[PDB]
Formats: sequence, C-alpha cells, structure tokens
Amino acid sequence: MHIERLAVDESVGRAMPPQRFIEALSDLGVPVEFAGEDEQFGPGDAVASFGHRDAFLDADWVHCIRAGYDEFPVGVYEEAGTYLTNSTGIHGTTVGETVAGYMLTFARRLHAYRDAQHDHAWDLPRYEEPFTLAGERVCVVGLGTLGRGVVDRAAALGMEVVGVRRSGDPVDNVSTVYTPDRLHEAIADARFVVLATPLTDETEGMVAAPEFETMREDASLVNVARGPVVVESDLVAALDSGDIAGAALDVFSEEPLPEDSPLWDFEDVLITPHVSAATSKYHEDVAALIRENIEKIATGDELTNRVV
Amino acid sequence: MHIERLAVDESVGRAMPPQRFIEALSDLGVPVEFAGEDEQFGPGDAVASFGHRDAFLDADWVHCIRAGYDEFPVGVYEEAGTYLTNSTGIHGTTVGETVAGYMLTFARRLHAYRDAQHDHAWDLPRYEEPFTLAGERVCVVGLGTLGRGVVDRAAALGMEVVGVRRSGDPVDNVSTVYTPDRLHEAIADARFVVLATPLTDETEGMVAAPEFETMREDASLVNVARGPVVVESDLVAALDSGDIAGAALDVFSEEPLPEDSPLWDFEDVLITPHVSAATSKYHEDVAALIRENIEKIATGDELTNRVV
Ligand SMILES: NC(=O)c1ccc[n+]([C@@H]2O[C@H](COP(=O)([O-])OP(=O)(O)OC[C@H]3O[C@@H](n4cnc5c(N)ncnc54)[C@H](OP(=O)(O)O)[C@@H]3O)[C@@H](O)[C@H]2O)c1
Ligand SMILES: NC(=O)c1ccc[n+]([C@@H]2O[C@H](COP(=O)([O-])OP(=O)(O)OC[C@H]3O[C@@H](n4cnc5c(N)ncnc54)[C@H](OP(=O)(O)O)[C@@H]3O)[C@@H](O)[C@H]2O)c1
Ligand SMILES: [Mg+2]
Ligand SMILES: [Mg+2]
Ligand SMILES: [Mg+2]
Ligand SMILES: [Mg+2]
Ligand SMILES: [Mg+2]
Ligand SMILES: [Mg+2]
Ligand SMILES: [Mg+2]
Ligand SMILES: [Mg+2]
Ligand SMILES: [Mg+2]
Ligand SMILES: [Mg+2]
Ligand SMILES: [Mg+2]
Ligand SMILES: [Mg+2]
Ligand SMILES: [Mg+2]
Ligand SMILES: [Mg+2]
Ligand SMILES: [Mg+2]
Ligand SMILES: [Mg+2]
Ligand SMILES: [Mg+2]
Ligand SMILES: [Mg+2]
Ligand SMILES: [Mg+2]
Ligand SMILES: [Mg+2]
Ligand SMILES: [Mg+2]
Repeated sequence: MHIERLAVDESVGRAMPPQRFIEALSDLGVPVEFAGEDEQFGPGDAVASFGHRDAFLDADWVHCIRAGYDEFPVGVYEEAGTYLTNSTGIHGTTVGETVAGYMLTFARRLHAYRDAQHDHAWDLPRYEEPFTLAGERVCVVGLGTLGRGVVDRAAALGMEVVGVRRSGDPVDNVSTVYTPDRLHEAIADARFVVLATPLTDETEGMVAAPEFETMREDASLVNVARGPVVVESDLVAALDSGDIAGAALDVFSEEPLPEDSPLWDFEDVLITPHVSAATSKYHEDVAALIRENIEKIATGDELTNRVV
Repeated sequence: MHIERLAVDESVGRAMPPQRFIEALSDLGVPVEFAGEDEQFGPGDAVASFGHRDAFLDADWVHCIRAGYDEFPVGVYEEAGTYLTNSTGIHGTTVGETVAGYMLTFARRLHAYRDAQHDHAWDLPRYEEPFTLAGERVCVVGLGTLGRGVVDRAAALGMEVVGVRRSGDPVDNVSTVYTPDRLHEAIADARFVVLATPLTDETEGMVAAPEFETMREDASLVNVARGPVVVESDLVAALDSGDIAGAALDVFSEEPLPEDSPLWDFEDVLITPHVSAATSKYHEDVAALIRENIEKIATGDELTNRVV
C-alpha cells in the first residue's frame, strides 16, 4: 500500500478527543484529517476508528483504536482487500493498575469506607473483613497484554499467580499455565479470578453457573475483558446465593449497564464504566501504533496487530 | 527479670477481639489473663495494652500493641523502672497495601466510580482525569516499617521513589533519601506525599500551609501516621483553595473524625477510620512479638522494640 492520508473517524471521541489525536500525528508525513459519519474513502486512505463503517471498505487500511475487534466484520475486510489492525499491546499498564486497584480495594475494604464517607460514619470493619493480597491466589484467564499487566503487578504484590491461555505456553510470573479445557482446575482455589480474554466463539459464556459453583465462596470475579464472556444473569444469581463473594466489573453484556441491573446494588460489586484502560495519554499511545505501521507500510514490512 | 504472668488489658479490644489474642498466646508458658480497667499489678507482671494506665507502673514490663506509643508517658516509665515495648515491625504489608490502594484509587478514579455506583450512573471520567502510577513520583516521609512497606510497593508499580527520614541513611528502593530539614525539596515534585512518621516533638505540625504551598497542585497527601503530623485546618484550607488536589487520610487530630469536618465532603479525599493496618490476623502478628520478648526476657537478651 501507498498511504496518502489518515482519516480520523469521529467515533474515536468515545475514547479520546479527536483533535488531540490528530495533533499527536502532525509530523506523520501524511495529512491527518477529521472524518465525519458520512465521509467517503478511497485508494490511499487509512482510517482510525472505534467501530466499523461499511464506507471504510473503500479504504486501504483501517486501524481499530480498541484491542477488542469482535464488533468488526473480519471476513468482509478480507473479501474487500482492506487491511484491519487493532490496538492490542497498549493497555497493560492501565488495566494492570486498575485490576491491582480492584483487588486492593477488596482486601483493604476501601469501597466500604467510601460508602461510609457519604454517611460521615466512622464504621469499623468486622474483624474478619480486612486481609492482605500478599499470599493470596489469583487466576488470570487470558495471558496477553491485559493478563500480563495484571500478572506482573499481582506477583510483585506477593500473590500466588496461576492462569489460562489458548496455547498453554509458559508466561513469566505465572506458576502454572492451564489450557482452556482446564478452567475449573485453574479457578478452583483462587481468591480472585480475572478475565482478560477476547470475546470469541470459545470464550462467549465461558463463565457461568458451573464456574461460580467451582469458585471459592470467598472469591471475587474481575471482568475487564468483554461482558458476554460471563453469563451475566448467572453472575447475579451467584452473588445473590453466595456462590462467590463479589466482583469488580468494567464490562457488561449491555453497555451502558442498565439502571435496573441488580449488579449496581451489591456492596461487594465494583462497577466501572468500561474505563479500566482509560488514560489521559491514550491519544499518544494509539498514535505510536499508527506511526509504527505507517513506517512498516513505507518499508514493506508486515503490519503490527494485523487481524486480516 | 522473672515474668510470672501476662495480663491482657481490656483496651486491646480496640484493635482485636481479646479472646483471639489470649488463645493465640496459649503456648506462652506463663499464664495469660484478661485484665479489666481497675486491675492492680506487681512484680513479675507483664502487661499487653492499647493505651496507658498508671496501674502498669507497678508491673515489670508493658507491651503496647500499637506501633505508635505517643500516648504513653515514656519518661515516667523510665523513672518507675518499668520496661516499655511497642509493636513496630508488623504493619508493613497491611499499610503498604492500603497506601498502594489509595494511590491506585486516585490514578484509576475508582472512588469517583464508586460514588456513581450509588446513583446507578454510568459516568465517564473527564479525559484528563485517569492516569497511571507508573512513572509518577512519590515522596515517603518516614522510612521505617510503614514507609518501607509503601516504598517497596510503589517501586514495584514503577513509581519514582524519594523519601525523608531522621538519619538520612540509605533505604532500598529509595532513589534519594533526604533529612527532615530538606522536606520542601523532597515534596516539591511529588505526585504523592505519604506520611509514615511517629508523632514526636519534631513531627507535630510538620505538614502545614507552607508545605501545601510547596506541593504540586495536582498532588495528593496520604496520612497513615498520626493526625497531628498535619495541621488539619491548613489541610482543609489547602483543599478548598486547590493548593493540593486531594488526600487519603486514615488518621485525624480527633478520632472519630467529627461528622461536621469538611474533610468528609471533598470528592478527592478518602476517609478511612484508622484501619490502614487492619488485618484478620492481627492477634497472631502481635502474639509473635510477645512470644519473642518473653523468651528474650527469660534469657537476659535485648528486647525487641524497647522504647524505655
Ligand atoms: N477497557 C477494557 O475493559 C479493555 C481494554 C483492552 C482490551 N479489552 C479486552 O481484552 C481482550 C484482550 O486484550 P489483550 O490486548 O490482552 O489481547 P491479547 O494480547 O491478544 O491476549 C489475549 C489472550 O487471551 C488468550 N485467550 C484466547 N482465547 C482464550 C480462551 N478461550 N481461554 C483463555 N485464554 C484465551 C490468548 O491466548 P494465547 O496467548 O495462548 O493465544 C492471549 O493470552 C480484548 O480482546 C478486549 O476484548 C478490554
Ligand atoms: N493504623 C495506622 O494508621 C498506623 C499503624 C502503624 C503505625 N502508625 C503510625 O506510624 C508511625 C510509624 O510506624 P513505623 O512502624 O513505620 O515506625 P518505625 O519503623 O520506627 O519508623 C519511623 C520512621 O520515621 C522516621 N522519622 C522520625 N522522625 C522523622 C522526621 N521528623 N521526619 C521524617 N522522618 C522521621 C524514622 O527515621 P529514622 O529511621 O531515620 O530514625 C523512621 O524511618 C507510628 O509511630 C504510628 O504513629 C499508624
Ligand atoms: Mg459492612
Ligand atoms: Mg495475605
Ligand atoms: Mg496472540
Ligand atoms: Mg507454565
Ligand atoms: Mg513479561
Ligand atoms: Mg462457589
Ligand atoms: Mg463444582
Ligand atoms: Mg442501588
Ligand atoms: Mg503514568
Ligand atoms: Mg528506628
Ligand atoms: Mg548517622
Ligand atoms: Mg527492604
Ligand atoms: Mg535494590
Ligand atoms: Mg515543629
Ligand atoms: Mg524542626
Ligand atoms: Mg514547615
Ligand atoms: Mg501547592
Ligand atoms: Mg480538584
Ligand atoms: Mg458529605
Ligand atoms: Mg460526586
Ligand atoms: Mg544497644
């Protein structure tokens, strides 16, 4: 490909101010231009976007500004000869930190204290409530950029770490790596189970009633992956019945999470609005990927994070 | 020194259920007895207590179950020939985790999300709000058990770490160690300033209006030491004026914090009720210290954590 222009779809506004991103790419060597909803594309065009538009199939290359590309019609890009790349590789620090934050919140009871802060109440925990992450077990399901960001911070905090990935291959700081057919073994003894997989045919509904049964009654589920990896109604039922203790949830089967979801109301559920990867430098972090792939295109190298 | 008995002052209940502590000490090899507020003491008596009682001055040895002994008349113990020990050395993991939790809460905006959760509101942060601890600077004031617990976790999360202590001597994971006369130099460029000193003559009112002026306007104060290390009214004024961004506060000039304190109402203040060191295993942690010193007393060895 010969790229002559980078179009910035308005949908990037869902994660970052489009003008900040445009400005980050001012010395890219092609012009970088805001594109509205009904923009048309053609030869020489690269497009950066949150989601898919059929108009993009006229372009040479679409870069999805998310790691997750499950909302893109991948087979159609192949057909059209349009390259598609994603933003995997940039969310390890942000998500890793958020997840460390969730686990420390539960161990140290920070969320209960925040609730009491609204009441101006000096409410002391029950003696058995506060604990330390040091010496506790975490199972990280998915061991890529997100999962490793979680693993490394968990290990540094003194946690025991196991995990699950497709290949079963070793991962630094993970004591035992399981394949997905051994999910129950992986999750059974864990104080925290963290979900960091893409949404695929295989992962959809992976965590359901039987998994909540297997999990320790004192355990918490963390979902920073995609909502439908979990059977959300089963999660509610598990929380109600005490099959698990709680959950930190950044992603949901329907987003925004509807007001009537029971999930909002559990004391030991943390709801976050799909922001575990949020950062005031997202524009720069995505721009780096674009610059990298422009240089790879320019020199005939294989594209980074090429989906199809 | 012949220790014939260990009295467990009822005040230990302020930190842990006394029966759990008593049972933890069943192996001690002297009798272990509960002591009410009017008990009298004599030769061969050891006392485990939260607070001071003049009655203890007839005992041989008092073990304070807290790290902070600022509420004990140390000069009086010396005159009376009563040994005083404290519980420093056991709070590094708990407080270190809590402080990591505070910092991650602020970086990842978890407290704001929790507030929104009460209202079933899917409220996205402002773009500029979320950040990462990785690459940010923390200044830890006090580099003992608490300070090192903080330092080690901050460094492992990728923070730049400087600090302040009395002696100026090197501390692992602290890039620059300042003496207390260089406090302003130490705090000026820090995103987080953590207080982990005892309450002493020198530390009382250490952090006041001029320190808040010096601090970055985007910085947060963390106090896990003692309330009076900070001039609390100056903290309120600094928060109101935007001289600093916020604070995580576990300790206060008056505890419980009065309901009418302005500190409750700042979005970017976390109030916790003197629980940064709370743990369901505190009884075991303190019992270990008692066991160690019982032995050391019996054998004429130097006591652990001897104050006077
Ligand atoms: N804001 C957010 O909440 C946020 C942000 C970024 C990403 N995400 C989500 O997180 C997903 C992962 O992102 P990433 O950048 O970490 O992707 P990545 O680096 O490609 O890693 C994906 C990991 O998932 C593993 N995996 C795939 N199928 C699996 C299965 N059936 N069971 C267990 N593990 C499986 C892969 O295994 P192998 O390594 O063996 O192939 C790999 O370790 C994205 O697709 C997106 O949905 C969410
Ligand atoms: N629940 C809670 O919030 C909680 C729990 C435990 C303790 N605490 C409080 O935290 C305090 C510290 O406990 P710890 O176990 O860490 O004590 P520690 O191990 O004795 O350490 C005290 C540290 O403070 C330093 N220090 C003393 N005066 C100072 C000054 N003027 N400026 C800067 N640094 C100074 C000392 O310096 P040198 O090492 O150079 O002498 C030492 O590094 C306790 O006294 C207590 O008040 C609070
Ligand atoms: Mg409660
Ligand atoms: Mg622990
Ligand atoms: Mg892969
Ligand atoms: Mg392995
Ligand atoms: Mg690695
Ligand atoms: Mg279960
Ligand atoms: Mg089962
Ligand atoms: Mg509600
Ligand atoms: Mg950062
Ligand atoms: Mg010392
Ligand atoms: Mg010296
Ligand atoms: Mg060390
Ligand atoms: Mg070192
Ligand atoms: Mg002074
Ligand atoms: Mg002075
Ligand atoms: Mg001063
Ligand atoms: Mg200032
Ligand atoms: Mg502000
Ligand atoms: Mg209020
Ligand atoms: Mg608010
Ligand atoms: Mg000596």
